[PDB]
Amino acid sequence: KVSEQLKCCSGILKEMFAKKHAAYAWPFYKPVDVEALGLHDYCDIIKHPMDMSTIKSKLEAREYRDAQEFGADVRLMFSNCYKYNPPDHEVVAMARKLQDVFEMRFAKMPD
Repeated sequence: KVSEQLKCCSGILKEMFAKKHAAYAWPFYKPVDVEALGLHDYCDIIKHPMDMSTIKSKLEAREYRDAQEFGADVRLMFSNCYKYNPPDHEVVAMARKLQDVFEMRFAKMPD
């Protein structure tokens, strides 16, 4: 039940990682590299970084009590992107495309 919803979450994150979505999902695969040129202020702006690899690790370590906790982290990931980046930045458009995939699957999780 919660077990079933957590399995659904794993499939969702699996699809997010799939070749199908790779053209827009790739910036979200790994933590933001705060040592990269231009990101020297990232941690000043973003208090709680999150990325898909970290989410994968947390699912695998059974650190989400339920699908709502999983969803919170996925949304945190997107919101950090919307907060930090200029609203016309290509990465914001990419985030939206990936979020469309997530929201549609997450909505259709049986309950």
